[PDB]
Amino acid sequence: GSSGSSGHYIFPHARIKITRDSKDHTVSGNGLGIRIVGGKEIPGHSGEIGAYIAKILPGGSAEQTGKLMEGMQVLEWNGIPLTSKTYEEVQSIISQQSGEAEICVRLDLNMSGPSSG
Repeated sequence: GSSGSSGHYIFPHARIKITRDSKDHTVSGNGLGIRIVGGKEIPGHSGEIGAYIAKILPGGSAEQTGKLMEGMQVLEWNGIPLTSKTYEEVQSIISQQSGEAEICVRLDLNMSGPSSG
């Protein structure tokens, strides 16, 4: 419980959902091919931390959508905000959903981190 009548933001964001795929090519159990790192300063914000999509798997659930892109600032995930949190905390928030999930990222925004692997 938080929003009711219309839940839009003042800034341009892209609210896309991620559906879970039943079997494909794995034998462990992951929380969608979506990775986001928290406790990272935002480019522009007044010395504030947030969460951004570290990277995206090769043709995963996140990439499946097409919208979601690497180096994108995630405003909120599954409703739960990641801003003003920590990598771990965030992760936990993310790594905790058996099935489709909802992500709230910003449109006009690019972090671009030194992510090799």
